[PDB]
Amino acid sequence: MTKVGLRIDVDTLRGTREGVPRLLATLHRHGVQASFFFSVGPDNMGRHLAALLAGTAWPGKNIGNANAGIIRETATYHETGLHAWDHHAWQTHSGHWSIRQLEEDIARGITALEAIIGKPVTCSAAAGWRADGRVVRAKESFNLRYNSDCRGTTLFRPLLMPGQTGTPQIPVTLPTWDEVAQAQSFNTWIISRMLQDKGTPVYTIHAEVEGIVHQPLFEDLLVRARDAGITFCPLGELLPASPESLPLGQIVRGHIPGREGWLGCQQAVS
Repeated sequence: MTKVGLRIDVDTLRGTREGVPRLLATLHRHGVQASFFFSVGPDNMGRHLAALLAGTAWPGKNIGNANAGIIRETATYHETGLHAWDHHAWQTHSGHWSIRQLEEDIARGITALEAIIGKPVTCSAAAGWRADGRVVRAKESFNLRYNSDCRGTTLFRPLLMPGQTGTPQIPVTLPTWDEVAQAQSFNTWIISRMLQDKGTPVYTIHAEVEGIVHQPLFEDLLVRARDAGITFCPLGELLPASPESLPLGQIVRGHIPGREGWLGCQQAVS
C-alpha cells in the first residue's frame, strides 16, 4: 500500500461554492482525507483576458466571505490551508513584489482564513506555484507546519543560509490534468505514475475541475486507486515526527511541460 498526498486547489468563487461540497460528499463516501487550499480574497480570476464576470474589470467578490460555511465545514474533516488572497494577483505580480509585500499578502490571507475557521492555519501554497526563495523567507515569518509552494520529488527543508533551514516544503511530484490532457486513459496513467514515484508522491487536483465537470472521472480515480494499492491522505500526514529527517533543498525559478510560465522547482544544494 502506497500513501499519496491529495491536495485540492480552490481558486474561484464557483470552485468554492459548487466544487467543494461535491468533493466533500465524494471524499466522505470513499473514506479519503485530503488537503484543501482556499483562495479567500477577491475572485479576480477573470482578469486573465462565469469567469467573464470574475472581476474582469471591477473588484471581485470575497470568496471566503461568500463561502465561510463551506470553508468552515471543510476544516472540520480535512487539513485546511491558505492558497491566496487574490489568486490572480499573486500569480501575476508576486515575482516583482518585495519580501515585505509577500509577507503582507500572506498575512491578509491567513487572517481571512482564520477569521472564517477560528483556528490556527498550519499550511499554505503559493498560487500557480509562483514561489521561490523570497517566498520562502516571507513565509518563515508565520512559522507554519509545512508549505507546498513548488513542484519537486519529495519533502524537504529549504536552506535559508548555511546552518539554518526553513519551514518544511511538501512538493507536488505528479503532473496535473490540464498539463496532460486521453481523458479515459489519464486515470490509468496517473495511477501508474503514482505507483512508480521514487520520492513521496503528492497529487494536486482543482475544485473547479475535479469538483464540477470531471467529478465522475475523479471518483473513478478514487475507486481505481483504492484497488491499485493507493491511499490518499492530507499532505501533512507525510511529515515524520522530526523535520530533521527531511533532506535539504531549495526552491528555484524553473519551467515545467504543460504550464506557460515559470514556477517554483525543488532543487538540491551547492
